[PDB]
Amino acid sequence: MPPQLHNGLDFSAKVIQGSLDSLPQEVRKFVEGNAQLCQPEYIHICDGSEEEYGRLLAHMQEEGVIRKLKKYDNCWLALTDPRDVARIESKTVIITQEQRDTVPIPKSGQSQLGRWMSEEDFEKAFNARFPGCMKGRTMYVIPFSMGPLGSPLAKIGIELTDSPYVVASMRIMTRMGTSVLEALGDGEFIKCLHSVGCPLPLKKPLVNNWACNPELTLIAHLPDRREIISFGSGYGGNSLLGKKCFALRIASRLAKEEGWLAEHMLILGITNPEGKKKYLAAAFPSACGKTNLAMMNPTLPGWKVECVGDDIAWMKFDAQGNLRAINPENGFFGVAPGTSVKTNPNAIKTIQKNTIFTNVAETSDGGVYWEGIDEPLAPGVTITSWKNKEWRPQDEEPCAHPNSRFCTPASQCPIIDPAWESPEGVPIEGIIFGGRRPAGVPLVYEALSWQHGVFVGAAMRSEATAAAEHKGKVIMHDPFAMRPFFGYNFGKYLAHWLSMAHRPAAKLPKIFHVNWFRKDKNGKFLWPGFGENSRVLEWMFGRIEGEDSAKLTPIGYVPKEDALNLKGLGDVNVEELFGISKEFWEKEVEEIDKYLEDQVNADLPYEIERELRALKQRISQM
Ligand SMILES: [Mn+2]
Ligand code: NA
Repeated sequence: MPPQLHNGLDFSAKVIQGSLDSLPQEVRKFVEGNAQLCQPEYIHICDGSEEEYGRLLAHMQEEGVIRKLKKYDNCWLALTDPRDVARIESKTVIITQEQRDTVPIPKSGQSQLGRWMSEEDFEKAFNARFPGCMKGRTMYVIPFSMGPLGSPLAKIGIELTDSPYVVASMRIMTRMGTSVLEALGDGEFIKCLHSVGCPLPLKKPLVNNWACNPELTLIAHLPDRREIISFGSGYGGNSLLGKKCFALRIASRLAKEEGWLAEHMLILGITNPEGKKKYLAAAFPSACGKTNLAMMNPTLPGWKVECVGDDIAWMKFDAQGNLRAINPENGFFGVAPGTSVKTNPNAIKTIQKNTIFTNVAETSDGGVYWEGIDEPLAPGVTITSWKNKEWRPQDEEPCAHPNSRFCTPASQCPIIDPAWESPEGVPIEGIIFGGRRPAGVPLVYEALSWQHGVFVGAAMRSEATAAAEHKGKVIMHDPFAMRPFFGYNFGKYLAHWLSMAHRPAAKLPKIFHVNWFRKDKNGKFLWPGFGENSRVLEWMFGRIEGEDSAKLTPIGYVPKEDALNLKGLGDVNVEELFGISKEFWEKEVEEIDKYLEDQVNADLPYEIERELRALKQRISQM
């Protein structure tokens, strides 16, 4: 197709699967233009077949890139370079003409709400990375669909990558292959480009057979151009470009433009003993219990929880005013450590087959191991750590990396919701905010209004986790659990959320805030959690139904005395678990005030400032 005076623009002869001729016009140009830049040795157009999948895994195996886990059905283990183990927020940038479209201008001068880079600066960064980056490697072309095919809310992308690990994982986490290209036709697609940044011959040493370029790692988003461009990292959040990059950052901006929402929320369906089912969404920060909640095993008899998704929601008010949500993903990319029969039995049943593990320990009989797995091993069974060394319980360091993962098909979840792929989405009746707060924040409260509910989201704070580069357990702001993921100005995001109240016939969800992670004076968890969280969901259910089970406090509604079912617990310290201290909350509100003044400033909606003033006043009166 392409004109040329010589022979170095048409890449037809380097195609090892599929055809550039069979590709839609704009797809061909996208692939070929980037082939000209990156200079791959081969181009593989992914078809999404099981044959393609097994053969690629086998190839990675023979190359030492992955290992087969012999104990399980079609399960695999990758060990990364220790420099490439999580998201890096400081190297995650969005490109816009004006900085203020991307982040509010902070009064202090350092934004905690995203990272902006000028188009001039990015072009320099791009030219210093991508030319020739795929030399000696295969460029895989991944046609992928976010959302279930046929969904009005579904969006398709093309990811170019030089990483087989990215291909395999994208097969799990998205709908990918030939049928997606057929669905696309001559339509629009998000342009996604990824490279590990290690052209052959290697100029730097390879660590644990894991190609990466930590020094040059850059995860860039160009909303105007509809492009995502990621360099130097193979880790999930950095490399699986449909997930955080498209489904959150790109899509949140599109959402604001088009009147819907793209959120860091799980979706679950809960059924009560009276035969009633409601769908709930929940925004918790990374590694703060979303996956546990999404596929929870309720301890309360007659209650059932079913899973729609554990990470991302795309939501839109329909003509009927119902807030309808879909899961854009096709799998779960869940945190491994802490996963056990005790904490998450439904996950355990999911990850036994067709699952890729990254940075977990391996047992000598070909099984997986991590901190908190709560399964003893037979005598004689030994452990190889994520660092490919022999590991024993007394080794000081963990057998698995704290941010190690499973990447597993959603269809395999034993309690996957019957409607998890329904084109119309599911109706959300309650939205839950929450994070890790060791002190001051009660087990559960309910917002006083939509506007107060938006403030509660905006005010969210949670302990730092291992999901990114932030060390320790320092309590950080994480509004709407979206801090690492805003595709545009957080102030405008708040305004967008607030605008939902004025939408025709809108049936606004009840908004709650939970704290599973409150500790007492000597650092013990006040709440058993996991399956016991069904007791809090029960109370939320009744509140949505309009049950008179609430008591007014300065921070919102809490359960009345004896309103929460605590049967089979009994020892629970309800005094301090539900306690609200004037002193803590005076401190809390002043901290929120200063944060919003600094970080949001001229872009802070009046309604949010008003809620802040109201809360300060309610506290001053207690
Ligand atoms: Mn997440
Ligand atoms: Na490896």
